[PDB]
Amino acid sequence: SLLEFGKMILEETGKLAIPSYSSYGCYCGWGGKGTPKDATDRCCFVHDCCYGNLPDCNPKSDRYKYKRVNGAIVCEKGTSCENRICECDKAAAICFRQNLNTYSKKYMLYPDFLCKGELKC
Ligand SMILES: COc1cc(O)c(C(=O)/C=C/c2ccc(O)cc2)cc1CC=C(C)C
Repeated sequence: SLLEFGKMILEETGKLAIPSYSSYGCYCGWGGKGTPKDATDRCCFVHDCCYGNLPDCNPKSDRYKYKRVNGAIVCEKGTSCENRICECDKAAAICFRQNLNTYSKKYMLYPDFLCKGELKC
């Protein structure tokens, strides 16, 4: 659910999901269309794509459990939706950590209309 995810992002990057990753580039946040603007935006696009192949799950509200095995995010057993949602989020937290260096504030609050071009999952 968005609660586990927001916590995950914070633990990883140190930043708060909102407003850092709630309105970034073209895919972080509310939907997306166009070309991801940078690496951090590519993480969002892939995450969206991840949620994308779980049609009958509900990522934003289904809660799941995860532990930390000396740094490592470890998704605990749940329903098949919860396990797979966890894995989606997990990779985004990491993808974020892994591209902090290029996180650019120029892309926070990016306007819709500049999200031009096309891109498939
Ligand atoms: C503790 O967390 C919350 C977290 C949230 O993210 C929201 C919220 O209402 C909408 C969030 C948002 C929506 C789309 C998106 O792509 C990124 C962030 C609302 C609440 C909690 C609200 C209370 C009023 C107890």
